[PDB]
Amino acid sequence: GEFQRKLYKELVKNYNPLERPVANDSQPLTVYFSLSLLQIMDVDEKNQVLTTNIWLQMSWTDHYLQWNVSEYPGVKTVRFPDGQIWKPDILLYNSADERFDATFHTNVLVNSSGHCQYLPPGIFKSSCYIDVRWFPFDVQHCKLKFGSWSYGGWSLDLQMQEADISGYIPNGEWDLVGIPGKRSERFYECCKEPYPDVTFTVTMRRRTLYYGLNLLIPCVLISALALLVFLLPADSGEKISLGITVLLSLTVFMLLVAEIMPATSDSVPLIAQYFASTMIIVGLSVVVTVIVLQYHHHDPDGGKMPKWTRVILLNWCAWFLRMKDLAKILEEVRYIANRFRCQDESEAVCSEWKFAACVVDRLCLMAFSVFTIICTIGILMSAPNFVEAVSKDFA
Amino acid sequence: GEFQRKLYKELVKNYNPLERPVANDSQPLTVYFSLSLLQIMDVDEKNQVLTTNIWLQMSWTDHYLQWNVSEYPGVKTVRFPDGQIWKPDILLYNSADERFDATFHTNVLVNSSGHCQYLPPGIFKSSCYIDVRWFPFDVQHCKLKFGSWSYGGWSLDLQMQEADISGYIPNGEWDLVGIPGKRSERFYECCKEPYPDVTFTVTMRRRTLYYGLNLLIPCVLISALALLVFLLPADSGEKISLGITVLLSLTVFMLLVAEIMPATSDSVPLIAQYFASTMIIVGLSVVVTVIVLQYHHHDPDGGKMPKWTRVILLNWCAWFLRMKDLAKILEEVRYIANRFRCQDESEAVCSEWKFAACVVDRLCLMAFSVFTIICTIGILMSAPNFVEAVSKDFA
Amino acid sequence: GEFQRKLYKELVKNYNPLERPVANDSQPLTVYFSLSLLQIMDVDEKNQVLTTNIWLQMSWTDHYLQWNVSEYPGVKTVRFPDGQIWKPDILLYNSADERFDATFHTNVLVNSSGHCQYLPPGIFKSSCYIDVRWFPFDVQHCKLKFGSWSYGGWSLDLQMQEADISGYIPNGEWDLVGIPGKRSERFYECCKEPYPDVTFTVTMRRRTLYYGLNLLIPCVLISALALLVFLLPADSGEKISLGITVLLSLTVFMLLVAEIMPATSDSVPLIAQYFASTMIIVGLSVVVTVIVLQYHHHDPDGGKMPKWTRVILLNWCAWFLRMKDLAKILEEVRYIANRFRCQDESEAVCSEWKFAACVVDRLCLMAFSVFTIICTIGILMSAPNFVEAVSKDFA
Amino acid sequence: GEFQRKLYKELVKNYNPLERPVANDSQPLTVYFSLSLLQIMDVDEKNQVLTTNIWLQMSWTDHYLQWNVSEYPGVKTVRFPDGQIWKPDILLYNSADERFDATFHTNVLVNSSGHCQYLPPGIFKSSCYIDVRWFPFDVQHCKLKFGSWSYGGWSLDLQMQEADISGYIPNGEWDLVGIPGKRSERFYECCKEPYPDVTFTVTMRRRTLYYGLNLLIPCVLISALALLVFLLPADSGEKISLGITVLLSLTVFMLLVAEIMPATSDSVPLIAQYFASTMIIVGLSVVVTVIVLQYHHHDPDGGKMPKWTRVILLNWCAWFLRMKDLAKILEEVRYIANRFRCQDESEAVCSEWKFAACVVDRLCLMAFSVFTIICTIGILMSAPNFVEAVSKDFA
Amino acid sequence: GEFQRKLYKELVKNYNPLERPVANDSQPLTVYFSLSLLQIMDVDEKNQVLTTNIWLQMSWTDHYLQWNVSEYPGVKTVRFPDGQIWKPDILLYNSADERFDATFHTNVLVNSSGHCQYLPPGIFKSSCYIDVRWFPFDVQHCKLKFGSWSYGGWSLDLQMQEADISGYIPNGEWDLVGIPGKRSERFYECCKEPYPDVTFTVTMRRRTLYYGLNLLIPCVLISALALLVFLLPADSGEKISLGITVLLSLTVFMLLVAEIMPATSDSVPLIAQYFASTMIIVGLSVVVTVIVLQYHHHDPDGGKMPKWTRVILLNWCAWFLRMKDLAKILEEVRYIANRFRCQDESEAVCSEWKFAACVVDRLCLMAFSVFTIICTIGILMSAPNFVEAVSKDFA
Ligand SMILES: *[C@@H]1O[C@H](CO)[C@@H](O[C@@H]2O[C@H](CO)[C@@H](O)[C@H](O)[C@H]2NC(C)=O)[C@H](O)[C@H]1NC(C)=O
Ligand SMILES: *[C@@H]1O[C@H](CO)[C@@H](O[C@@H]2O[C@H](CO)[C@@H](O)[C@H](O)[C@H]2NC(C)=O)[C@H](O)[C@H]1NC(C)=O
Ligand SMILES: *[C@@H]1O[C@H](CO)[C@@H](O)[C@H](O)[C@H]1NC(C)=O
Repeated sequence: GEFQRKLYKELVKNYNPLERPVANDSQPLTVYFSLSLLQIMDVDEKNQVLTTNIWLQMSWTDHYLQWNVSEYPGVKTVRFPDGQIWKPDILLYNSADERFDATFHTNVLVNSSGHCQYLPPGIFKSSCYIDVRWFPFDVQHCKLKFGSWSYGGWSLDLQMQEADISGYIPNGEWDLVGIPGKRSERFYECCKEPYPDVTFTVTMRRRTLYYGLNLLIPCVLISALALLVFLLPADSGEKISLGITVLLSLTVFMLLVAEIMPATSDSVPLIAQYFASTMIIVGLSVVVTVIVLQYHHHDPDGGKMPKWTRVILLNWCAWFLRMKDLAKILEEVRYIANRFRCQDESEAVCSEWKFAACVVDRLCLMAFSVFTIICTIGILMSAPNFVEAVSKDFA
Repeated sequence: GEFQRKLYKELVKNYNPLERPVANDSQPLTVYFSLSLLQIMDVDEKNQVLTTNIWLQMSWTDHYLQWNVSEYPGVKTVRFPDGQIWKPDILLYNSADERFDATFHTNVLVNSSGHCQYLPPGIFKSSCYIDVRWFPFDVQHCKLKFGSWSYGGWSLDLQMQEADISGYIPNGEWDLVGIPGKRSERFYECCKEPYPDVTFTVTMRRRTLYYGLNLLIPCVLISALALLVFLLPADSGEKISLGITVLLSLTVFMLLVAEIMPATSDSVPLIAQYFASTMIIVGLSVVVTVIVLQYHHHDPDGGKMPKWTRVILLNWCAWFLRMKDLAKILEEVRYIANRFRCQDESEAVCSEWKFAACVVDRLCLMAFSVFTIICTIGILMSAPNFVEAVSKDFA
Repeated sequence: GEFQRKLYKELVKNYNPLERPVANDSQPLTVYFSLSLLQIMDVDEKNQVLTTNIWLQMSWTDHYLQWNVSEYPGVKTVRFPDGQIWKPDILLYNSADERFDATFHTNVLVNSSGHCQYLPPGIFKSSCYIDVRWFPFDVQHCKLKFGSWSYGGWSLDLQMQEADISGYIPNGEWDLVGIPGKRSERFYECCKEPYPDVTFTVTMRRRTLYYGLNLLIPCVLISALALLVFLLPADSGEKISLGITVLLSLTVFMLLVAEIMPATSDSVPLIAQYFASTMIIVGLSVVVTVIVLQYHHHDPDGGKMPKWTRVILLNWCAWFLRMKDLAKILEEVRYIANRFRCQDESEAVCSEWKFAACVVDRLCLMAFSVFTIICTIGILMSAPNFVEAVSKDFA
Repeated sequence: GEFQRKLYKELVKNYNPLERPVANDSQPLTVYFSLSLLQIMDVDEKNQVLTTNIWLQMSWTDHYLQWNVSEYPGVKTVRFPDGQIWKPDILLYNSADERFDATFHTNVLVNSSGHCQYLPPGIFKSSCYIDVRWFPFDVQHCKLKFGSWSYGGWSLDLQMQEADISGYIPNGEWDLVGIPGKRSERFYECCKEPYPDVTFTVTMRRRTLYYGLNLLIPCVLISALALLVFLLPADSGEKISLGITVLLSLTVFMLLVAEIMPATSDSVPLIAQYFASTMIIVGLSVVVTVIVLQYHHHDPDGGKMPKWTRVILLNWCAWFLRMKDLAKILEEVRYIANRFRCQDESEAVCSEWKFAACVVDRLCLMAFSVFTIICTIGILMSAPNFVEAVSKDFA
Repeated sequence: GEFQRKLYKELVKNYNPLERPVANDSQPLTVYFSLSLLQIMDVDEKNQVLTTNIWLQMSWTDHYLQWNVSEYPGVKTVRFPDGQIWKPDILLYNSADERFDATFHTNVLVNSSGHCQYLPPGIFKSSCYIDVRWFPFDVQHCKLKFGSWSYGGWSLDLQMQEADISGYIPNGEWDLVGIPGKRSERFYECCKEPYPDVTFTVTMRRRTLYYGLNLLIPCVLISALALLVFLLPADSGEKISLGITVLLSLTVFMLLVAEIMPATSDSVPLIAQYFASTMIIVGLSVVVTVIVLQYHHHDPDGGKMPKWTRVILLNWCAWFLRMKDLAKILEEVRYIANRFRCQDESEAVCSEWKFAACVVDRLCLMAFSVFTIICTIGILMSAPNFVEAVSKDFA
């Protein structure tokens, strides 16, 4: 138009984009700063970073960009691109990014009274420490610290406004708890002036539905599958063909677990020690079934059945469980009969040994069950906010 | 040439690329906006993004770029690069991109009446929520929301035109259903002026041919392979050498399944619960086998054959199935005969127990089949648009 | 030098890099366009793109860049950087690239008569549809479509020249067949002027040596390894310990196959159905060997040997195969003799059943071999250009 | 303001950003250089690089940027962007980076006396040699070498200041030991002037908690699980059903080990030879078992029991271990008796052979245990700072 | 300073950065070119590229940048940034890079006589053909071809200088052999003037320590572990439980081999055919075992022991190996005796068949050993520079 052309020609005359737009040079310039969170992109525990989508919001006042609306009855606001007017240098301090800015400087909008507003959108990669002591049941607090790079507290004083969580697009893996802000001042013992900054604390909680279905339940159908070796009669020629195949079927289960657990060496995750306990129990279940077949396959005429074995394994532990010419012909037939009687005696001795083996089997069955139940309950229930997680997530 | 040189010199004289090219400054500038979809590149459920190839199209009118064709009889159109003439600032709102623009501003073509046309091509990464409750049979709706960053409804009013699906280059994994557009206005209670925007809704459907061939059929040849353990006589020493090898051969099958299923914890996918049901059925098929070999390997002189076991397992359930000197020599020979008779009696008792075991085997065979059939049919048929998917994809 | 300094000062005087360098403004400017292919980098079937290394070549004539060599006896050619003289705006149309250009604008060389030559090198990512119906034996045709963005046919008319395949650096995975070009004109019913474009069609063929050695022969040593279960006597207690281990040894073979096959759901690849046939045959080989051990382990006094079973399995199918006081002592000894005779009769019945089982085993052996041979030959030989591929690749 | 506007207009008048801001051109310009480490991002042994987060700090003095505060009572400091004033050209020498700079040049702050301070933040990818001879127990020293690209020692002399490790954000995988600095001068035999440079040496130590729990303990529960094959009686038909399944269950354990061990061919890592020893011991445990069942399954009438075998295996090694008409009837019965006696003699011979086999089994059991214990202790304890690592990490 | 300010103001007066800085325009400008290799980053055989770290070095003379040191007694050298003075346009020809330059143009240093030096550092991605016929024992020659883009031999003649291998930082995977250079001229039949270029040939050798320890030895302990099946008596019910588990334990070994071997289809690597031979031998070892148990489990009264089988398998091949009223009572007892004699005859026939089986077992054992030894030695020793590789690498 005819009027905005001359307005734009007049506004930028004798304008310096390097000076602070204040009328006295001794008074601070109040800048209002706010943030808007759009979505949480990633939380990386390897490099300890947090990738989020954020729109900043900055507002201030300019003194050399004022005009009278009556003289220009067609224009009420103007817009200036990057590098033509003064803008605050507020930027993220952590900024664990390659280019360190990720801001995409957009246009700046100015009213007829000089009130300037500037909001750039971006994807921010902050650096926060991640604690993974309780890997599945985890709650994290990360920080975003904003401030001016080269302005003091008597030139550019930051002010804080509440964030905006409208339109959050929930992640589906991390449950956002909150994001409060706080403004702080840091004095230095050379200047006696403040250096304000504004920090926002994102607090979030991990969802434990995928891990409780794809990791836990699979490994409780295998830990309890080993115990069947204590209910299988030893007469069948397959007692380690089942005991050693459950261990191999679970060793291949750790190939899809190692792609989930973290690689940090600071602490031992809860799921790691749970899986270690399952490993140890399944491995130790195979040791016992070798001390049972030694009892079952004992030589009839190569042992003595020690008295202690007969008392412990047949009287005490078996009552708790509630188990319970003519002369030559005569000589030849007598020989055959004696042979048969000797075989019968050997069979009786073998039967005693087999009963001892069965008693051992039931004794070993009765204890591994309580062991695995106690371990499974205690390891999982030791973590805090476990009841909170199972109430919010499953139910 | 001689004429276009002076035309280009004259057009850019006293021209400001910051002002809106209108003749009154109080009338809106109508801008026509349209879109062209070239292909769908990716749909990422981890970060919940959608990558597509799109050519935007913008058209408007300029007032300071008008000339008379009679005075310049050689030129009818002109072209201006980026940064030399005014262009609308319409841009995507979601834009879950690092650089946030992905536009590649090309040249602007101007006719002899000022009608300007500008179409930049690009690859756009929008952010839309993805629901994966029914993972294989899935239908998704995503949105692309375009508007002006810093212009109101009384300065730059958007207008909508239909999209263009010519030359779509079908993806081969997602079946496009449609892409309709809609224009909306959003009033604010400080200005009483509209802020129009234009949104296009891409609706697409997932193709279920790869999943039905590479995932389902493999796991129906293994779920039905376990049932053979109920048709194998127990005399052979292989009843757990087959029962436990099918479970291990399916545990290694979940290594190529975990690379397909999503990792979202918001809901339980249909394929996940189907695979869990298969897991549970195959695991429980091994528990029953141990309770069959206990019947087969029973001690002849260590039990009593309870009456209930004899009635249920041999009378009722067995009829539904339609199973059905001289003195010493004499004494020695009599001893041998009595021994043989005792062995015969023991063999008869063992035979009764083996028949009971066979009856149990057939009873257990008759039920697991209906269990697996019911589960397989019901889980898959519960999803909506299942008939539509199988009609469009397979047939 | 003294002369080229004044030449450069004189050439760029009153020069506009925005106008078309023609002497009448009504005559077209002929631009000669050609291409040079350096190597094929990648062919991605997921996003359906083709990445290649290409040097374009453009030539035209300029009217304002002419000088007399006699006046400047030291200079014959000049060079201008990007942004100082007019260049054609020919670019790839498909250009499924993030930055959409990938051109690296180099210097422009000008002779003493204005003849300008300009060749930029780059890596181009085109978008072409990939058909994978016959995955190993595959032939692909992709297109590269070049043209001017904003110039008609009466201002900048494209001309075509043959490509240059010298220095091709063969890929080692794709065998290049050819690359012919074609020029086309597209009229529009608003202007009645042509809009020429130039398209080059790269035709290539896949090499099938890696797949035929690392995927096929592996799975013919396992498909034929299962059949040995039909040559193993049933007396040994290992018949399912071999049948079920070949299936598990091939289920783990699909872990290194799933990383090669494509994920497209448009059609079923040939190798996919070949592997499915191998899976089905190996799985069905285990069903039969359970109906053989049922015949071998039959109870002597629990069946009747149906007449049909005796005729089919022992007369017809067995001839095709070419298989083929004193009283008490007397009473006791007579009892023992009768016992022995009964045992002999039972053994004879068992022997008959075992012979029936062996006949079944040979009958089942004779058919699976022809099944697998027919499937293996027919599935592979059904693809076209199979003889061409095996002649060019292996021999 | 009114005053800083004229100050900025006056400072940049007749200013050249190419000249060194010194007052005599023959005196050196002292530049103070310091570094601040924020966190360690990665240590890559494949390409031998180290990625860290670092803020440099540079300070110097300018002569043309001095003003009087009394004349401008409102301003005390000024700020200049990149490309408007002179800055030192100190950069990292190693800089194994694509863009080689990674600096993000920020603003430069100037006091009222010309003292300039400039600190750019960035992510630096240095190139240092990594020694992995002792892979788990590893200590690394990497270098960062800074200096001026094109300034001598008589123009820009570097000065060193101590680093700053405040706010380190510990990595959780590498334990930082220290980072001392050193300044050096390098004369050349053409100029006789120094060329100073400043080098910082980051010394760090690897944490060995993850490797000692997820790699070692798993493989000590499998190496010791094979030895059970020497405590399992040979009467049960499972002795290579356990010996060969432990080897297969640990062959699948090397799939999750190969993703951790380095691929360098310069030296043999300690964990590699430890795993090789476990491979060899477990594989050799199966060879012995075959030489035990040959003794157990010896033919009664097909051998002689050599004298050496009887002395070594039954006298010496068995005492260390502390093992320990009427005529025809008469003829027929005598025949039966003789048959029985022959069978008894054969059984006695078989019993002798089985005892020899058991002695061999115990002899082989007693040695593999000490072998594996010695190997496990010696291989791990040979590395230096092993006690230091286990004291700092585990306890 | 006062003097360098006026020197900088005077040098750039009337200076054109587009002209060649020569004093006659008819004489060539000699440019000295050299290279410095810092480290080898990668050698990729998929896309056939080579990534290295290189500092170029260029030197020439300028005519308009000369001054008298007496008039400016404080300055001896000057520095100019990119884009202010003339620089040669030498660049890499292959340059299989996205941006095609990777140069990072630094400052240019000029002495008081005009002698200019310019050395940019960078990471270069060249394109060279990689031959992988002998994958472990491999020697590669790649080329780097430098030259001027648009200057002839009568304007800018290249000169060559030796490279600099000081500070090489050895890779640890590729052993550098050398890097010699060569300068060449290429005439064209339109101009009759040379077009010189400079090429450096990097020759390197692969280190074979990782492959010889992590791939070969693992697959030698498994190839020789199968042969134990020929030393295991058939009485034990484990002869296929060991033969088929070694094949499955080696099928899972190809999962960590497929991540190492190349995917090129141009030629078959040596390691590929070695692994194929191991596969074939291990698979064929199981076929023979089935033909041994057919001999051992032969029916006593279902065969005839063909004469050829008795001569070959028991006379010739067994000598090479050095194997070696009263009437009824009488009738009943006679019946029992006859039964016993028949059983004895059947047992004798079975014993003959078992001896034949043992002879077959030893005959098969004696040949597979020489087969595997010959294959293993011949395949590895066929490659050239094998002795050189094992001498430099292992010893
Ligand atoms: C401008 O700021 C600089 C900051 O370095 C001041 O230099 C330091 O000033 C303090 C104050 O006395 C001294 O203790 C230090 O020794 C100074 N540093 C050096 C390297 O000398 C400088 O004095 C300030 N100038 C004015 C006029 O305030
Ligand atoms: C400016 O520096 C250049 C650096 O190359 C000097 O050129 C070399 O000078 C040495 C000193 O005598 C000679 O030995 C070399 O032969 C020169 N190089 C060449 C390629 O000729 C140059 O002399 C210096 N000029 C002044 C005035 O000091
Ligand atoms: C600027 O502020 C100071 C106090 O902060 C005041 O003394 C001075 O008068 C102000 N400037 C003007 C021009 O009034």
